Amino acid sequence: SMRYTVSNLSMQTHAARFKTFFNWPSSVLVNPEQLASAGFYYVGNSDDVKCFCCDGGLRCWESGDDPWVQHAKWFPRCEYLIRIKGQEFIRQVQ
Amino acid sequence: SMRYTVSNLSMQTHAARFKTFFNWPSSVLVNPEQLASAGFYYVGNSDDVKCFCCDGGLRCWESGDDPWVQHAKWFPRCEYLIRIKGQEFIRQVQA
Ligand SMILES: [Zn+2]
Ligand SMILES: [Zn+2]
Repeated sequence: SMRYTVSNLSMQTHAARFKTFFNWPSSVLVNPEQLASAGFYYVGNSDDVKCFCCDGGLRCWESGDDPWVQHAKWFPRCEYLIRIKGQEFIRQVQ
Repeated sequence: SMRYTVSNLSMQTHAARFKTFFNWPSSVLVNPEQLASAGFYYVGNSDDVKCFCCDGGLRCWESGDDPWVQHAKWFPRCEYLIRIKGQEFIRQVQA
């Protein structure tokens, strides 16, 4: 067996993730560009997103929700979140 | 936002983990019995499994893979692994 850190290899790029928000509702008010930058792609319902790396799923996004802060709130061990924001950032949010 | 994906905390029992392997691919030649015993549950994607305790992810399972040995190979600090098999076993595998 091999260790893996990335659940969805097909969603590793920003463009691949951002494309999934083509049919995302304008009533949500969290920006799909920022969601995509934070590792998330749209998977169903009104606003379900998953992280391509940790495979964590978040929904019921509130206006003013910060995609990176939510990622660190719920999924602090995510290796993508660590690579971009660093463990200091995560420790701060936790 | 709210999490909706499954938590490692729901996978603490052998039975709950075993249950996840209902659709485990026939082509993957490692038995769900030994996987569940070793702390792993199936995440529904391909042959990806995760440990309920250390959250380690393993894929690409090969014929004859011993899940306990693989757990010790890749995640030697896992507290579940330590509790069941011991550090003597883990050290043995690591060298
Ligand atoms: Zn993540
Ligand atoms: Zn483990």
